Amino acid sequence: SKRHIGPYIIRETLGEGSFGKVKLATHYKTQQKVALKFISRQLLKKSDMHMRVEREISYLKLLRHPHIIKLYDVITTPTDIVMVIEYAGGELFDYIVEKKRMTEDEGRRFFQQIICAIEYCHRHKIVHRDLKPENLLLDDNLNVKIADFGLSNIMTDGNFLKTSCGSPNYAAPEVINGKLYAGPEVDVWSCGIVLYVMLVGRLPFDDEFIPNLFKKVNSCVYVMPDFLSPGAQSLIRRMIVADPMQRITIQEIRRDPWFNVNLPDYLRPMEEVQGSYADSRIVSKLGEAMGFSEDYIVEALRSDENNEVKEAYNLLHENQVIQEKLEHHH
Repeated sequence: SKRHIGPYIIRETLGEGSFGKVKLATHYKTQQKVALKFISRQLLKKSDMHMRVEREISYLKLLRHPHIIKLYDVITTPTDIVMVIEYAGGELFDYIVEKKRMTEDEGRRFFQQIICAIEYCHRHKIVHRDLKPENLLLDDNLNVKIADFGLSNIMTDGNFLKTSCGSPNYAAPEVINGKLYAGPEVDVWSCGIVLYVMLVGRLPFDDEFIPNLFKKVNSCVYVMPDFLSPGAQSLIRRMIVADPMQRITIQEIRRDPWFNVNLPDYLRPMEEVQGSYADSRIVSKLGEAMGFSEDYIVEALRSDENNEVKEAYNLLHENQVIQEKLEHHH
């Protein structure tokens, strides 16, 4: 290229994603690192599908949660559409095994970040729900950043060929007898697994004597290390339940006493009003990113109910309130 793209001057290519290179760049005046994901317009056309992408991304344009990697912008060049993705150099599991076994105040800190992240999805019907070690990133403040941008282990390892369960590059489509892989209760199962791993250091379902030997997944998990508190066991026991239907939901996880201990304010539950979709501060913004038009937006927001717009309003509003609780606070 020209070495530049928008405010971002290229700096190094970190790995290769199917549709193009993933490059590291820094805002030209600010120095802010950022990850530039390249999508070839050529290759887009070739696959008889560009519409689902073009929109899947203008959609992401408006998710701004503290524990989900942000899409700051989409920049189209004559040859590529490049997604400007938030930068994060660490991987949660790497930290797990270095710390080996964490304290409860630590496991819980991380766990709250993850549970709140996927609740924000479930609530805005997003599918940013792939939760494998590669998707669980960490920034310099040890904050979890869930990443589902088909980035493999590029930002952590440089390894763009890492793949795991649930992906076509990993295994055949039929292996996953699940179109229900989009069930909210799958995210609770995975989250239960991560919690155990963070708190215990090893994985569950292990033969009790032989080290790292997978045994079986019983209907539920009875015995766990005694160093795990009763609050921690009870919660895990309620997440790693075989039958999806007997599994706890994130609504309940969020009312749980254990889970709530030390919950940072910007993460507290919000049982929102709603009303007045009459804020021009966000009305103007609903344009810039979602695209669309003012009056169209202004119109949509008089209706006597839920378009895709009387909720992208509420999404931008939720993002605002939790950005205020983050900074106008200690």
